[PDB]
Amino acid sequence: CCTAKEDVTTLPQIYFKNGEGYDILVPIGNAHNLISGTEYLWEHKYYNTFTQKLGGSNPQNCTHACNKMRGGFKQFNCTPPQVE
RNA sequence: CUUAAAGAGUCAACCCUUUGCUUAUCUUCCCUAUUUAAAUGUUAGCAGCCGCAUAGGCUG
Repeated sequence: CCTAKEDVTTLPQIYFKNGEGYDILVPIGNAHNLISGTEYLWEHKYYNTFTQKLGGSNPQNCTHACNKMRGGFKQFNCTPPQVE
């Protein structure tokens, strides 16, 4: 079941240095991080955070986690302090 | 060589109705203000006639 698939379409593509050259790099999301972050920051009540529902109004499209956890995946609120 | 690359959130709203804050009272008792000197810079730069002069002189 666990194999590979490659579609850089719609996928951010950034350069990152290899030390003496560059390496064009595609950042994709982590599945363990998303579901584990939702469960843990809900069960230890972390509230300086966001909520994002992946898929839109039909969350059966993206993944199976999307389809089940339709309440919304939780993202960290990475807002810095503001002066004055 | 930036999760780079890119995108209209628009829309509408009756908050509102009523009310008892009341009552009460010892601020009082005492006090060393004190002492001492130059109005000076000279002081007031004035009162009038001699003249066209608000130019220049005289008079005390």
